[PDB]
Amino acid sequence: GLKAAQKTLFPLRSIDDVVRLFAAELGREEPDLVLLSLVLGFVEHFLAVNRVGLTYFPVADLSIIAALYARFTAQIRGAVDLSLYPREGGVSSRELVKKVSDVIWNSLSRSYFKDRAHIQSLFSFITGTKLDSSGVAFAVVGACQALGLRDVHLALSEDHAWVVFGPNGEQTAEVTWHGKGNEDRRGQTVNAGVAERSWLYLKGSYMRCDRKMEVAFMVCAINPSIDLHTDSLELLQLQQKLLWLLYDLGHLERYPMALGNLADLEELEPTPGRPDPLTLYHKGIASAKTYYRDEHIYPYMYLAGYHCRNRNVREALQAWADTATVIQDYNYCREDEEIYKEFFEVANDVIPNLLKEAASLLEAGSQGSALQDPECFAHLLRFYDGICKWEEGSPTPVLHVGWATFLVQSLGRFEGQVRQKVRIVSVPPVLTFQSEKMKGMKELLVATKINSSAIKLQLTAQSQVQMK
Ligand SMILES: Cc1c(CN2CCC(Nc3ncnc4sc(CC(F)(F)F)cc34)CC2)ccc2c1cc(C#N)n2C[C@H]1CNC(=O)CO1
Repeated sequence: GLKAAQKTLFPLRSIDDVVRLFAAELGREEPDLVLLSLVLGFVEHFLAVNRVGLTYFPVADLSIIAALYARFTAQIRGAVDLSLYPREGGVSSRELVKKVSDVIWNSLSRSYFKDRAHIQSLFSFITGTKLDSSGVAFAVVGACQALGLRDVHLALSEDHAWVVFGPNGEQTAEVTWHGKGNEDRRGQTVNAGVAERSWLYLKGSYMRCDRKMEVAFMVCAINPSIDLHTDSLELLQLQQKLLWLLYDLGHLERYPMALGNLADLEELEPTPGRPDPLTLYHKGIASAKTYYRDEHIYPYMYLAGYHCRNRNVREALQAWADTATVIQDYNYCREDEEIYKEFFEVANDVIPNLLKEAASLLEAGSQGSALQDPECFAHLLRFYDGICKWEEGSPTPVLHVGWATFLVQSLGRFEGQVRQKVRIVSVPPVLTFQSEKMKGMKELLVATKINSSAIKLQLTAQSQVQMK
């Protein structure tokens, strides 16, 4: 509007005042995405970007917020003439969606660092003419809502955002860029990406937001970071309280990564009476299994990271094995590089450092060590099996000799008598391999001294050894 009822809580003088505003908007027919994003971006700017003069909370006065809102709606309504795009049946056209995307995109500063923090909100769009990639998609949806286009909604994968719209909400349209050097397909569907079984489009099991989930997205998008080593306590608490509000209203039910975000916040500072982080990570995994065919990677990564921080080697390895069992049914495609990076870092840095400490503690007499548990060895094997199966039939390889050295080292952290106890069973502690690489590695996995050269040959499918 702003409508009179949206104005009565101002000025916002505290975190709890902001929560009351989110609660009022979430109780409305449609929560005002533009209003809420401006408020979050305002508060984040003066709690994380520029804290000069801060005495408690940056008071958000109505005159300030209303002027920003007016700037946004004047820009959108001046630039998008709806009479040029007749709406058949309350649904938007592809040309109208592309026009709004063009308006947002064409407003952005010509050159700036797209990976900077604090450029996610409409506050950054208005005051700095800067948005990150998914911020552009959110802004398109907010502009569409301001124009009355009730059918345009945010669509989210684990590393990209676009919009759905049109009859039955069945159309998709790219509205922003993805990655760096990748060239944008703004205005096109996501059907080629779904058909190629890339992780980026989740085989079609991506999130189709309603307006309440779009509120949850902007709340996840809060960035409490002040710099490398310092977070805003105020912004952490604000994001935590807003996630619990959404949780209680049922709006995180279909949002796995938001549940993992909330679990991370509870780990940092638990709220009395609320579920433990572990309960929340498992709800996030349950959400992915229930609504998204268990095709999401990050619910298991959230869990693994928690167990990693708590040096629970057994449970971290189980969660990473489960991450690999999801990825194995994808094809590794160009533009999936973010998930390749995460698996690379887990295999080649995080697991080695975890097992190195476990080895030292074993030498110091620890009991019940993961390194003496055959089920833990099986989890390590299943992790590599899913990565090898991922690679099968992909248009580009995954493994190379730079993975082989760490595999050999991690295998060797388990004594031969532990590795011997895993029974590897063929279809048609027990483990079945899906990948041909790990099936051929089976015989090598139980020798007292692991044949490092033969392991490397099998993992990289290297044909030959050195001539001389
Ligand atoms: C937990 C976590 C994170 C945190 N992320 C925060 C942002 C979350 N994203 C989103 N969240 C909510 N909504 C959306 S909507 C959307 C699409 C968009 F809209 F943006 F396009 C994205 C997105 C995804 C999770 C990173 C790496 C993690 C883990 C855990 C592990 C392990 N194990 N790892 C790998 C390790 C490897 N090595 C290391 O040293 C340390 O990390």
